[PDB]
Amino acid sequence: GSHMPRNSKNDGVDTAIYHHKLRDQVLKALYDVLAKESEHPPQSILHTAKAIESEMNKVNNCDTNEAAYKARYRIIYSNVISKNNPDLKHKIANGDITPEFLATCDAKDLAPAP
Repeated sequence: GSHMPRNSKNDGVDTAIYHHKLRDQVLKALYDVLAKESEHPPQSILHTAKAIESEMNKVNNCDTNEAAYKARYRIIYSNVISKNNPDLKHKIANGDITPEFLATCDAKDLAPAP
């Protein structure tokens, strides 16, 4: 009996950019989570959420698996701030290895396309 308002009043983050469809939610969870955390040791929230929201959003966001997009991003968000997305869906396809090598070692034989 004393908490009727919301809670996102502490962060008070401005968000007017890619917010077009749901990128707002992305730049929001990325900013509000890494921001409120610490303002002295930020890894570069601005430069972080700006360079990440471009991958997990390639084409899986809404017209794909809104179910997975959310889980993947939201849940794995931890690994997102670290490296990237292990292809939440292709994982089973080739998660047994580290695709850190074949990343280009093989496609380098023929990267272009005559």
